Amino acid sequence: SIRWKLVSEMKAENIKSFLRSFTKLPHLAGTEQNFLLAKKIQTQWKKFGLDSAKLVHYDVLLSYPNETNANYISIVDEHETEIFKTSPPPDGYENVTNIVPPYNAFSAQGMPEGDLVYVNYARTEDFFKLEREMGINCTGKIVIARYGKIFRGNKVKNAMLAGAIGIILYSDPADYFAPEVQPYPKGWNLPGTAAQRGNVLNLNGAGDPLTPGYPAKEYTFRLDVEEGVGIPRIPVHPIGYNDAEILLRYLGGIAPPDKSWKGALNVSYSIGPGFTGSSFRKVRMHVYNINKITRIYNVVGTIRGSVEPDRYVILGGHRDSWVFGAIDPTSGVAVLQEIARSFGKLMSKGWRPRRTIIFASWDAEEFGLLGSTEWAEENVKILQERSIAYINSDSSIEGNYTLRVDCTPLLYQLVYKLTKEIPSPDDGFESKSLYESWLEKDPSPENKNLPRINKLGSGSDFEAYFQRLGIASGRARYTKNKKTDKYSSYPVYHTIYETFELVEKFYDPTFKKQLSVAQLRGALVYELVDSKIIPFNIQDYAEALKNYAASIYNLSKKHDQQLTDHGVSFDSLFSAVKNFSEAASDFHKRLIQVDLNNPIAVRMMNDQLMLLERAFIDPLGLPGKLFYRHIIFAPSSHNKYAGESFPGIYDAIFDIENKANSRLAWKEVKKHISIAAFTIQAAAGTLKEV
Amino acid sequence: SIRWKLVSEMKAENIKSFLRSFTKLPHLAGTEQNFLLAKKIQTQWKKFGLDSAKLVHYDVLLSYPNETNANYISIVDEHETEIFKTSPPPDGYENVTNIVPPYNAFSAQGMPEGDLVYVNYARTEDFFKLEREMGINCTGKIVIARYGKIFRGNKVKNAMLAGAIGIILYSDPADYFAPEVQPYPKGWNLPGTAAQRGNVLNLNGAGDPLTPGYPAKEYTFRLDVEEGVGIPRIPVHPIGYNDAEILLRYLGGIAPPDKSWKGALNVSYSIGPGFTGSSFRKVRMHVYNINKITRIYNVVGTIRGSVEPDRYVILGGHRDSWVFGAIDPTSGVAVLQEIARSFGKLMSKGWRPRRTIIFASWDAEEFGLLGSTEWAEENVKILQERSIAYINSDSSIEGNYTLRVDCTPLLYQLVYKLTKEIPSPDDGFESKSLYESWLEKDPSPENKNLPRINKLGSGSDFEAYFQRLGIASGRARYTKNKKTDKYSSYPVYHTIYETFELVEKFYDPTFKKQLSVAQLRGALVYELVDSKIIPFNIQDYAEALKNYAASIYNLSKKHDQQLTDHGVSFDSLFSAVKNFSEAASDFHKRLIQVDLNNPIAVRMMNDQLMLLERAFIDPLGLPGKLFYRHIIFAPSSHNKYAGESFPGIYDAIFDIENKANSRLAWKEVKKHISIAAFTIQAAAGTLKEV
Ligand SMILES: *[C@@H]1O[C@H](CO)[C@@H](O[C@@H]2O[C@H](CO)[C@@H](O)[C@H](O)[C@H]2NC(C)=O)[C@H](O)[C@H]1NC(C)=O
Ligand SMILES: *[C@@H]1O[C@H](CO)[C@@H](O[C@@H]2O[C@H](CO)[C@@H](O)[C@H](O)[C@H]2NC(C)=O)[C@H](O)[C@H]1NC(C)=O
Ligand SMILES: N[C@@H](CCP(=O)(O)C[C@@H](CCC(=O)O)C(=O)O)C(=O)O
Ligand SMILES: N[C@@H](CCP(=O)(O)C[C@@H](CCC(=O)O)C(=O)O)C(=O)O
Ligand SMILES: *[C@@H]1O[C@H](CO)[C@@H](O)[C@H](O)[C@H]1NC(C)=O
Ligand SMILES: *[C@@H]1O[C@H](CO)[C@@H](O)[C@H](O)[C@H]1NC(C)=O
Ligand SMILES: *[C@@H]1O[C@H](CO)[C@@H](O)[C@H](O)[C@H]1NC(C)=O
Ligand SMILES: *[C@@H]1O[C@H](CO)[C@@H](O)[C@H](O)[C@H]1NC(C)=O
Ligand SMILES: *[C@@H]1O[C@H](CO)[C@@H](O)[C@H](O)[C@H]1NC(C)=O
Ligand SMILES: *[C@@H]1O[C@H](CO)[C@@H](O)[C@H](O)[C@H]1NC(C)=O
Ligand SMILES: [Ca+2]
Ligand SMILES: [Ca+2]
Ligand SMILES: [Cl-]
Ligand SMILES: [Cl-]
Ligand SMILES: [Zn+2]
Ligand SMILES: [Zn+2]
Ligand SMILES: [Zn+2]
Ligand SMILES: [Zn+2]
Repeated sequence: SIRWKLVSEMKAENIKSFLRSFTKLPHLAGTEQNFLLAKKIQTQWKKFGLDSAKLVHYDVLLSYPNETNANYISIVDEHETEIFKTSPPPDGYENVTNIVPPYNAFSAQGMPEGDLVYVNYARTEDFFKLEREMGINCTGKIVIARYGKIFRGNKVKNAMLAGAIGIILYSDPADYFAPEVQPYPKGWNLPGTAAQRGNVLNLNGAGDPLTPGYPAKEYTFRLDVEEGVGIPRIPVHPIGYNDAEILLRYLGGIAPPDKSWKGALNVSYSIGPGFTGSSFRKVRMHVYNINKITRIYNVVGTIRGSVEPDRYVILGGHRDSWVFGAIDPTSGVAVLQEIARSFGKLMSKGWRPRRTIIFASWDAEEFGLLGSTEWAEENVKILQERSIAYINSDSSIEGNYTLRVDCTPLLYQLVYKLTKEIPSPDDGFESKSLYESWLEKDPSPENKNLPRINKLGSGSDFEAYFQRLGIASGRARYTKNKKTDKYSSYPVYHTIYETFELVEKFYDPTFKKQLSVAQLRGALVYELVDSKIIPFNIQDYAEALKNYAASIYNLSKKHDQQLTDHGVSFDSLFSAVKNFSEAASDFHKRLIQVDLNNPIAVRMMNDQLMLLERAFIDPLGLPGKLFYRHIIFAPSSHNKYAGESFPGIYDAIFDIENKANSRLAWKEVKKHISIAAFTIQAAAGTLKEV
Repeated sequence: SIRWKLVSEMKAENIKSFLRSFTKLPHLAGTEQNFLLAKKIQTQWKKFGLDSAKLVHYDVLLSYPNETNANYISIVDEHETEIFKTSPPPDGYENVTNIVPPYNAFSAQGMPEGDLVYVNYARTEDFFKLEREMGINCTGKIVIARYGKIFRGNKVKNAMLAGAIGIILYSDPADYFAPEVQPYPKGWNLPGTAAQRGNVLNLNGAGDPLTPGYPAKEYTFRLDVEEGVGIPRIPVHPIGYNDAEILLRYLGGIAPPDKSWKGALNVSYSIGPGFTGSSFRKVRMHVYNINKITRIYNVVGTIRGSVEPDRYVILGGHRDSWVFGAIDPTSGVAVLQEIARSFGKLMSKGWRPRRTIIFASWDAEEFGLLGSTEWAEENVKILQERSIAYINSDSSIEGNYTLRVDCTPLLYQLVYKLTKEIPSPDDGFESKSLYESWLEKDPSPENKNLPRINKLGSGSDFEAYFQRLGIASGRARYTKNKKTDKYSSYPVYHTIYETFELVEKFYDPTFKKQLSVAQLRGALVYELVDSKIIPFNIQDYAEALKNYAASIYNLSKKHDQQLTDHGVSFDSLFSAVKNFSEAASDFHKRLIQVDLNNPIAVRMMNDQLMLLERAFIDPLGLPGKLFYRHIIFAPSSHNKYAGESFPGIYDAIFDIENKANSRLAWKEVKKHISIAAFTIQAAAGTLKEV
């Protein structure tokens, strides 16, 4: 088959060669090297035989350290004397000059000074525990939080809400140092001198902070920088664990409340505020990063469909990194090139797809999904009426245990089908499929005989396509074993030590695991773009809605008396879900009857398949979040990396027992139950024959 | 042709018989008689042979007088003694019991007392003149305004902003008494005892006040009534001119400022506050209408398409009236029945349309477009992806001089084409077409060789379809001669005197003018639903955008120094308009080349024609107005009946010289210029081939 030709043409050695070629120098967004990498990708797509390959630019707010006013944290004594201050490229890269020092992009500027408080992971539950159980008031304090568990911008939002005047982020070995592995370069663990870069915005889907809603073109209106969406109002800076140990060692005050607050350093993990047993009197931060409008460049290419050129499947991945980014994103950049090359080989033998493929290399993803979101804002009118699906191509290889897939229920069946026809790259599975190894290693909690597929929140460039525009989206990559590996992300994430050599020595020396991910991403694009009937299954969406309705109802049971007292009922939601299940079953019964030789009959049913995900989009958005529009899924308000189901109801019920005004609070729950019931009923209505 | 069979089957005598049958009794929304009229329309559509005809209900907030606490206005002396108080069915209707007394639906309740001020038509410019030129402060006053010029809800919003505590509305003979015509029943003029009913909400497109965004179903969340959208916060009541003359006669204070403030009554038109020359000391209002959730019923029917059943042309008109409503809306109800009957006659000979026709009889239009807007909110997901156009069928006969058409530029060419093939009903034009008489009587200001077509604002049930959803819309009716007839609406508008006998004796005894309107509305539906290529012209939209851009730029010239000082430029708007004109020309050049025997080629271009109007819809809405989403048109903020072009820019520049903060004000102008330029460029992008 053509799909087998596409998959079998892809080669591990080619992914390895692309990865080495793209990882020799840092390629930070807005810098000359990441522009040169765009032009290189463009040249390659033209050689492969794509119909077009263009650079598409935007001018967006970025953030960088000031070379002549360096950031630091210090400890001062009562006489204002600095007692301590926080502070080469990896082997082989000694001549690389322009590695950006560690910083958190979009931190406020300032020099706050105060007592230090340790706040664990700075999650919502950690600040609840501090205030409600531990007697700690963070107002006016500098807080120190360990990285991990949730997106760092959520930590900063939480510290702002708790009244902190600054937040120090650090990498604790409990979370970034795998047991019995040596630090880089001898092993793949994080050294104590390395800090994790990353932005600390709270954009909620907005894209460029200065141009929410509209693409950042040269004529475009810009908000004043002080009103930029999502920009934090306190300083934020990241440090490695050698420096963190010095800051934590003499913290006094209360003992850590339980073992879940204690990391792995040889310190007490006492909470503060203040020091004991030391010259250590106050902590200071000094953070002076600069925000500036900077040009970014997406590469956008196409293969135009031969039958339905006005229908799109998008394969997009980011190219910008914090330093070399050999895993994030460049492993995905290398995969995207190998998929485009393979589609080019098909074209060289006369094939053309039924629908149009759009290939995209996004810029400034690490600064808030900026390039992919600005392009979605520019092209929203054609994208929302014509797109079948978005397949991401970020990091392919964050661990070497098994596959991880996150996607809409519409795509579950296609994912399972395609993984059965891709050889497993895993040791011990040499005559078995990827589906077989994935099922053995990560069975789904809700059905032991299927592999786990996760919900979509945010974290990568599919966000605007799925959460704002309602385009079916999916992602797949290799990952760690969650039952034995307790570290967050991977140890060297967003450090200088994400090098080609790390990937080849420690993650995937044969490049077979990366190859399996390229084969799956490419095969998904192929089936979505070439199949006469779009390969979605809406009965799988109906089953998912039944599970999500049971989950949100279960989370309401502990408030049963309040539900009765305030007249709150989930009956309309369960009725809408029942009606959707009936409509989805009836739709599939009619779909198998379609006359495949009648092009308008086929197109009308394909439009229903394409527009189903769109029915879940509410133009009014979610509360406070104009740009999260999907009623079934949104990024969690507590952790943008995680997807939450029925987000409007979930947020309305969360911590409701502590709301000041219970009558108002329960009316908000009733509002969002009503919106969810309407939206699912409306979606069911789009499937009806008459 | 089939179109000629549709048009020629329609008969004046049938429109007359329908109108007589629907106008014997009042048919106020939410009352038993208007439900009985729905079931009658349903029975008729089934007899005609429609595929379906269903009642679709919603429970929405309506407003009615309290039978046991009647409304009134009084004049009291300084001893609190009532000196004056404001206060049968038409001939032939003496036994009709349930005529609703005059009131303004959704008025606040209250009994304010104070000095009286005359505020002319209570337009924005009248309140500017009062405050800025005449030295009058309306704070704490009862104001009296004449009806006319603008929607009455705008008068009430303006009086609230000026600080009034109540507003009396009245019909001045200057505006509702045509010269040398006798009052009803001897002629068609307004008697001095009659008052005009009508709602006084400021909904801005929201629909039911309690359920903005979502259809008002039985499970639906409802706002608390005190938070209902658009509900005024002062009492409002309407009176006839015999009563108004008594209230105006002894007003003292300043003389009317110029003749444009003087109506036709034998009173001075002095402004107040206060009385002179009289026992007349203070005015009181007493208004106690009740707001209550009430069931309403739309009738929705279909003829399913034979080729593209998933594409819709909607023909909708309201059925509810204030009293008998023989003009508004029942002349349009009679027309809609005659069009449905004629389509049924086509079906009886074996015809079926290419696309689907949706017929709708809307309820509660007179209470804020409620039935049509709730149905749009219920069906938004299918409507926005599948609708070709909306054709209204409200009043057909508001005067007897010539045609009036209001529609999107997409429909100009079709309107002109069809009017050339409909016989003119006008005396003296017996061998000429309707186009010929319309052109002679109402030439367009921008092209003397075409009839005038107006922009769409609000005022009838097309509003949500066009302004919220971006579905091409049009309306047509017979109207008065504006160059000789200076009265607003028609004299008996919204009174008990809108009777069948009024229409037959004074407006259109032969029913030929009503017939010509039925023929045009039906022919528009037919061509939109049956033509292989949707009959829109996008180069006419390009020309319209050039005119609107020149108009908004011209309105900015008096601020030229401020444009320079604040760095405001219209360059991006003119560049987007140029790019749209090029894209529209290129689209039409490709459209004539389409292979008409290739169904997917045809469908792809029809999708571009259908989705063009949608490209102008911004889900973020206009400032303060979530439900007006069209960037090119919106109802005027000063008069919802009028359409305004580039509404976001217009409102940003309006009265800008009086804004407190000029830097902020000009930044808002720049924002809305940027949004308009983006939106037109995005719309141009939807026409591109690649
Ligand atoms: C699911 O579909 C059913 C059947 O159409 C809807 O049930 C109606 O519910 C209303 C109250 O909302 C009752 O007045 C009707 O009598 C019901 N008809 C039946 C049971 O045949 C139900 O409303 C739909 N669910 C939603 C959320 O729209
Ligand atoms: C209309 O189309 C033109 C041509 O594509 C656009 O012109 C570009 O304008 C930008 C500044 O916005 C310049 O950087 C380019 O050099 C222009 N290219 C030309 C003139 O070939 C113009 O931006 C479009 N208008 C809008 C509103 O998008
Ligand atoms: N592991 C995460 C993050 C991958 P990422 O590319 O590194 C994204 C980047 C920006 C996110 C944002 O601004 O919203 C960040 O998390 O710092 C995932 O896969 O989902
Ligand atoms: N002459 C006007 C009004 C016709 P209408 O049907 O009477 C509408 C009705 C309700 C309007 C509203 O609530 O927005 C009103 O104006 O009071 C027109 O044609 O456009
Ligand atoms: C960088 O810091 C130096 C020293 O404070 C300052 O003079 C300079 O203005 C800064 N650069 C920017 C772009 O703010
Ligand atoms: C938090 O501490 C600050 C100290 O300035 C104080 O204003 C506030 O009342 C305290 N709140 C709680 C819950 O202790
Ligand atoms: C890669 O897999 C090998 C073999 O199972 C294992 O020893 C190594 O730890 C894995 N690497 C990482 C980075 O997990
Ligand atoms: C009508 O007015 C009477 C007299 O004030 C009052 O008792 C009654 O409650 C009113 N009806 C409603 C529905 O408010
Ligand atoms: C309007 O009159 C009221 C009288 O109470 C007063 O509060 C306000 O200052 C006056 N404003 C103007 C512009 O005269
Ligand atoms: C109807 O037309 C006749 C003949 O021109 C005219 O005398 C009469 O005033 C018109 N009626 C109205 C209501 O305008
Ligand atoms: Ca933007
Ligand atoms: Ca509603
Ligand atoms: Cl990915
Ligand atoms: Cl109309
Ligand atoms: Zn990253
Ligand atoms: Zn990434
Ligand atoms: Zn009316
Ligand atoms: Zn009407």
